[PDB]
Amino acid sequence: AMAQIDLNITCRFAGVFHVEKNGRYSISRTEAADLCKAFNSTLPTMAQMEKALSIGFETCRYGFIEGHVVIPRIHPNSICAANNTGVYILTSNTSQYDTYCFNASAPPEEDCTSVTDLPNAFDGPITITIVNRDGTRYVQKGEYRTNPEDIYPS
Repeated sequence: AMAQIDLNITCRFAGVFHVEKNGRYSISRTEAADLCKAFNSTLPTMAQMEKALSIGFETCRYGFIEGHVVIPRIHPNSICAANNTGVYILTSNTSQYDTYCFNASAPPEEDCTSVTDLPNAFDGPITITIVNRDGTRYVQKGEYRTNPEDIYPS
């Protein structure tokens, strides 16, 4: 396994945020749940994603929620789910995407407070870098993956 992981995280909108690993689609469904857990968060429900959308949350990236892979869209864009709007649900045959997460402690509105760590990561050997939208970035040593197939695929 690679000894470093980079995580780019968005601001939180009604608790919901987007996390992308390593600048490309690289998170499996099991990894997604674990990553959210390491942020003391959970995979958003569809209803939570609808609430975030209603206050301005959108991305141009597919990512896991509870039971689906989705992309939240407010403004139509020809290269983000083909000008569709809403919480767009994808069915394909591939496995890896980004993830969304929901934090119950976040405020109702948009919160761009710097995320300085993965508070619920555990001991391990990986240098994990968090990169916030404002460019503030932080490193820690640990692990968040609990599924050996995500770390050491057979």
